[PDB]
Amino acid sequence: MELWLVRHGETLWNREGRLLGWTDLPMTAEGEAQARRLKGALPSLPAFSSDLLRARRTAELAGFSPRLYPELREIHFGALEGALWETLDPRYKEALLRFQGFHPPGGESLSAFQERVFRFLEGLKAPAVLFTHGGVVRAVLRALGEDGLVPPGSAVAVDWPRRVLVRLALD
Ligand SMILES: [Cl-]
Ligand SMILES: [Cl-]
Ligand SMILES: [Cl-]
Repeated sequence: MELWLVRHGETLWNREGRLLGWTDLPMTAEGEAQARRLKGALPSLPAFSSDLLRARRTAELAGFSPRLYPELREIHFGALEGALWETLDPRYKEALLRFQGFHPPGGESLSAFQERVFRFLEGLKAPAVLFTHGGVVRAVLRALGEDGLVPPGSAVAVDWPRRVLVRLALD
């Protein structure tokens, strides 16, 4: 089934290289600009969005009025929230690079995160635009056997759960 996934515009922690999960940070001005650029580029489909500020504000600026769902949130990094990528212990770095066996103290395991996400996608009964986070888009792209890193404010359309349709980036 056709689905459009949107990664929210950038926040400060993106340029700072800090893990951003359930920490509810706002986007930067550039993030807001990235969200506006999406207007007129996404299809007119029912919209759903993470309840975190940066996501639904991206939804708003993109010209949508999405229903909110916590299930579309980024992974909960637990004690690793706000942690600089550079300083992460090898085990966490590798876990995130290889996207496997990630168990952050006080947070969500990558396994639990994927089940939440894939379970939400399975519940969808019709094509829709999903305003979410980098880790969610990444989970979906990798599961479809592809590189999961896309630019903030960019989008991807897939035919879940068979293949990737298009990657839309607006410079
Ligand atoms: Cl379809
Ligand atoms: Cl895991
Ligand atoms: Cl299938």
